[PDB]
Amino acid sequence: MDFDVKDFGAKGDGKSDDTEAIQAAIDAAYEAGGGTVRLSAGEYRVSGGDEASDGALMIKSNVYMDGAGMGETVIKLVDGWDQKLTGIIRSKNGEKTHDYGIRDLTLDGNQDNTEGEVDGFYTGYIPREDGADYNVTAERVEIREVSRYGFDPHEQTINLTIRDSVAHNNGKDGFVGDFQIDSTFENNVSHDNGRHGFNIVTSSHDILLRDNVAYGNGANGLVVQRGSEDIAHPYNIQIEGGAYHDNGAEGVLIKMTSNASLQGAEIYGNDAAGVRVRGVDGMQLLDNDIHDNAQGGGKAEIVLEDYDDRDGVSGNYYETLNATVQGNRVAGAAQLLSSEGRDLLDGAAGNDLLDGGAGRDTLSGGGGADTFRFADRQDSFRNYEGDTSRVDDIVDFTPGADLIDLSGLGYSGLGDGYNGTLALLLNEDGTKTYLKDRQADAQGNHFEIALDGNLVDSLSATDIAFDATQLELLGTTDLQ
Ligand SMILES: O=C(O)[C@H]1O[C@@H](O[C@H]2[C@H](O)[C@H](O)[C@H](O[C@H]3[C@H](O)[C@H](O)[C@H](O[C@H]4[C@H](O)[C@H](O)[C@H](O[C@H]5[C@H](O)[C@H](O)[C@H](O)O[C@@H]5C(=O)O)O[C@@H]4C(=O)O)O[C@@H]3C(=O)O)O[C@@H]2C(=O)O)[C@@H](O)[C@@H](O)[C@@H]1O
Ligand SMILES: [Ca+2]
Ligand SMILES: [Ca+2]
Ligand SMILES: [Ca+2]
Ligand SMILES: [Ca+2]
Ligand SMILES: [Ca+2]
Ligand SMILES: [Ca+2]
Repeated sequence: MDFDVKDFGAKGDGKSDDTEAIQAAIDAAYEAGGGTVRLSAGEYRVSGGDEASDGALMIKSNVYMDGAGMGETVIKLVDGWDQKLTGIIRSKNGEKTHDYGIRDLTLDGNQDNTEGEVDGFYTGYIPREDGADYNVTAERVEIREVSRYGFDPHEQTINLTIRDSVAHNNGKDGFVGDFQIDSTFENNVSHDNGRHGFNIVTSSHDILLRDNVAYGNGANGLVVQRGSEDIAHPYNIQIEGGAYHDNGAEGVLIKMTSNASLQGAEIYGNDAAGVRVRGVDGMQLLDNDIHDNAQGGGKAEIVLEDYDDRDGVSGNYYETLNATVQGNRVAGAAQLLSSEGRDLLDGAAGNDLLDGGAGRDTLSGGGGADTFRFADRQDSFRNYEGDTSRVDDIVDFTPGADLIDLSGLGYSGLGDGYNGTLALLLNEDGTKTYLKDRQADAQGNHFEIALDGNLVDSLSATDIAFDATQLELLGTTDLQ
């Protein structure tokens, strides 16, 4: 049943400290085995406790707080508070709080008239220990003017849902998902925050980020990252729809993550690249609308690169691996670099740079003048048995516009395929054109590239850069 706050002494007048009265309703709801704590319209002032871990209000299992709506019910920290406050509404440290939530209310951190790191909504059990909160809901909720973190569900929370909510004008990050498991952020807006719109961090996995919007933030619109410590990377991160635009850094940044997906998003107006991918094992970048990024300088709308943490906390080198980039509309250059394993990399209207590294890769440039780089003779080859797998294929090579970059391979030019030349051949059925080194190396391998289509007559020497000098003259991108 319902427990109205005013029936416990809450005023909601903007002056009286209602922390005890509102906490009384929570305790009554928790003691009743569960219930809804209801707040009619008004601004309810609230103060913290002795320590930061006390937060301000402590929500408990099976207790739900329902206000009169965003802007109508406002829970605001008192003027003059000067202590770190981890969660204006929070669950208890060391307790597995479950089946609780908050709806239709505004949390105001009052950073203008307070000092100290303030977080709005804090969940979780115990940092670096096993155990979790679970079944946590936030619906139609505004968190604003907190000095550090607006929505800050923390380690660990399972089945957190935040939908139709807003975080804005917060000191650091509007949304932080810190070791969230099996959780959903849907149809949220995070804007004009000090650093990040959304920040998924600290081993979070199986996260859906659907139709979220982030703009005007001082840093990334959305960042998915390991964080500063040598712990398990996040994985299984599905970013669907929404829009990440006009942010002070990349629109979407993903680093040291496994099996990430970014699909159907509108990404524009950011100061850095629209999408940046740094050492990600399994990356899908499909059907996005990416334009007018790198407003603060920069040469690329999309950046795929490694993450070298050898001098960092983990001491490891993290390659970007198992990448699929298809169907994107990109009004600018895409830098699509991957490594060992099969990669499918499609460029777009821009002058793109493509390199699948080791393994059998399928590359396509799309519109514009694109450079297909082959950095190592073992990145595309046919073996002693003639096994045509491990040979790359370029779908749409356009003679006179695109470029094959062999500048590091040490071949002199086109020829009969021996003595450092490459032979230009056509397969029997007329469907594929091969660049082949007929000279086997010590392991029986032949460097070889397949070009879909018949290009033995249209492809000329100026379409291939065989050394650094030729790459300087013929390079179609400024990304090298
Ligand atoms: O990696 C990056 O790139 C980012 O790193 C960011 O630094 C993060 C850290 O990595 C963590 O995420 C950190 O999480 C904090 C969290 O913000 C809270 O401060 C929390 O505080 C709890 C204490 O750790 C402690 O467990 C405490 O237990 C109490 C208990 O409640 C009770 O009172 C009992 O009687 O006594 C114990 C006690 O030991 O005192 O409860 C606290 C609580 O609030 O629940 O601790 C975690 C933590 O990991 O320590 O937050 C920082 C951060 O600043 O965000 C950051 O640098 C960012 O810029 C980077 O991007
Ligand atoms: Ca808890
Ligand atoms: Ca202040
Ligand atoms: Ca590859
Ligand atoms: Ca292109
Ligand atoms: Ca092209
Ligand atoms: Ca390859």
